[PDB]
Amino acid sequence: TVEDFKPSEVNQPGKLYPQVNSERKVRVQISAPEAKVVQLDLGGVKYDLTKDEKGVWTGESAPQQEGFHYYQLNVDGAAVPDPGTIYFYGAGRWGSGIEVPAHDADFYALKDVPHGLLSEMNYYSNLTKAWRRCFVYTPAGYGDNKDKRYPVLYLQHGSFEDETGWGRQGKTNLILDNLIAAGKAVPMLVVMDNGYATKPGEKSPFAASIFEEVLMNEVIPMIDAKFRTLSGREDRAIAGLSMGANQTMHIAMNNPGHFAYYGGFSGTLDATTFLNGKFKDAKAVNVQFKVFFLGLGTAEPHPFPGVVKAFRQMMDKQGIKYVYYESPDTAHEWLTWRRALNEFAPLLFK
Amino acid sequence: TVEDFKPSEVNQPGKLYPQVNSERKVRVQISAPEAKVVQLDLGGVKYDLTKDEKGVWTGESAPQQEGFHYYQLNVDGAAVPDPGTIYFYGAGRWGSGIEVPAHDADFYALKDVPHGLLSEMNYYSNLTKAWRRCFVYTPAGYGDNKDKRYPVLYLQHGSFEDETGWGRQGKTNLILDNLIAAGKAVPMLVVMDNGYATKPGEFAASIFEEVLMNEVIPMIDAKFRTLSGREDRAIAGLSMGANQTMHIAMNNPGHFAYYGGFSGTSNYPSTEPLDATTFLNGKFKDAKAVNVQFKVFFLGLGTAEPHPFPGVVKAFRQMMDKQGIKYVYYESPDTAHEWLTWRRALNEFAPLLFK
Ligand SMILES: [Cl-]
Repeated sequence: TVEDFKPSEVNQPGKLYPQVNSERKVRVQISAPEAKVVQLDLGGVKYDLTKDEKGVWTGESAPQQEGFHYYQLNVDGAAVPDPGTIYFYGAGRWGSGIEVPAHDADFYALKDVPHGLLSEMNYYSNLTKAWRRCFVYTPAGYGDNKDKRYPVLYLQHGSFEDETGWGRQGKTNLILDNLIAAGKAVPMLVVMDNGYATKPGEKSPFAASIFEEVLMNEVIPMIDAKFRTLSGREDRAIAGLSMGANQTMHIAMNNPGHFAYYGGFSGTLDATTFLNGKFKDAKAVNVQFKVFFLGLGTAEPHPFPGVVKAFRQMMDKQGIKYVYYESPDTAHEWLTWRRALNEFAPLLFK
Repeated sequence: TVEDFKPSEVNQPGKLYPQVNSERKVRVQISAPEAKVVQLDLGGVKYDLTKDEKGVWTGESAPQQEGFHYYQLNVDGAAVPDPGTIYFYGAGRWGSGIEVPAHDADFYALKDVPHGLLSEMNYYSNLTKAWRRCFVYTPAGYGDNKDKRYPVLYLQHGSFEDETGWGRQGKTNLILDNLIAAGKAVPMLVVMDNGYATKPGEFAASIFEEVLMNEVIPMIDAKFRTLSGREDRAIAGLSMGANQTMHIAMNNPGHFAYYGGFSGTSNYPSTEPLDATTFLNGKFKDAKAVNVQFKVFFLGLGTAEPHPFPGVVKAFRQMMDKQGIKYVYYESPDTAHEWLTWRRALNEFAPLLFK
């Protein structure tokens, strides 16, 4: 392995490991002097670490794709976070992640530009009878012209993630900070809620979702009431990744009077029956949407490329306009969706 | 042991352990089929868990004091977070914490009241030549009242913590939400920064005072609708932060009219008598001037804090009493040098500000 390893940007303050080298290999290190086996569990592959005389374990992965990857350590059967990194919510857990620098990483860099606030908002939902929480990005100049109003993008995570995903893993505030400062995107709010919403009684993962109801009756009215927003349909966009792409498509198509932009990133056909035949009327769709956007990673596994393919095929045959973007050499992971957002946001509200 | 155990409120979604019973015992569980020894390190005590036939380890602590406690697991030598909990920054790491329900926990509860925003703010410091981050609480009515302006509390964490502490394990936004809604505290901003600040390229000397006075406060007063007079600005901290903010307050009497010291004063770690003439550059020499400077001077302490914190505060208080300098004193019953003590101190301190 090439020895130009450096601490990742995900490291806890003062922690030297994990590290990444120019081969995009990840090196982890942990002290466990009584352990029999210690492993790095990354990219669906287990790597055995090697123990030195002092009982310190060190090892490296094979080369990783650029960007962000969840991982964990295995210590004699214990699946645990790496004490070396900050933690992220995904795969149904708070756990470790590693950042492997990308060639285009500058578009989500922390730059010397005006930075918008990222705000936590707690609210009670009468529909779910539970406490909820969303995060809201306001652009840097939001506090300048106090008569000015802004459009809003509602941006949703995937399965087994939560409302913190887009803001942390997804670097949404930095992407928009940069796009806005560069004059590529209109100043906008971004609202990130939790796509899990069920009726009071139900805890089952196959229970019916009422996220559409929550977004339309509790979230959006609250945002438009509490922030200086433009609340017309041409001022409101919706998008999501994976499960969230499907959710937000459903919401957009069911509420044509309230969204004029849709973005489906790596979502998971007879236009007469599909989605209650909402794609039947090709003219109605093209009229609703100023922007209908589809995103995919070139390295995504089955079934995501197939899903997007069949969808485009239906679109093409129906004469429904859409924009399509492919993230090179990324899979069903966060860099794909960082890039999708970076390509999608500049199309909005123009 | 009373089998009263229920999932803690710090558990990750869908995780059954850790759990707490009515004895305030903490039960943890983790699967480690090949492990030889798994331990719970909590309250300064290591408890050996027991392994069952499915490779799963379970064990429980002694009764804990009420409130929030940092902890970790040990797995065959590896000091690791508990996969069962969300994580907190403290003790120099992101790691586990347990919440043992307090009898008065209602005051930091998530209640059906108007809720203010907690905002992340990133900024570059030319004094430290580094990127920094603070968190800002704005009151629930901040947006509704576009012409209204608000006073500001600057609130600092302890050693080996950071700008997220007061907001997360400190529950600052909920405490203020509740106090403000209850009409007990004036609607205010709370600004939570990182007490660590050093010169570029530098146990190094702190320049946090310079960063706070010359970069943060001007930034906040420039970006938010604040009242920016000394009588509209308060400062306070816990442990190390109590020390730092005392230094800052006494050096900058023309910018602060309120100080709060939670489990810490600047004579730390000494428990010996103070000389007002020389202590802290004689800033407490003129008792009359100090009494005029401060509308509120607040000291907090847990009744179960370890040596030397009680002795440190006692010596400071005796200095104060002798000088005839007034102060408010609050004791948190049955808590030590930990976050519930400081939650309670904020709850008592905040209602005294800007009145
Ligand atoms: Cl962080």
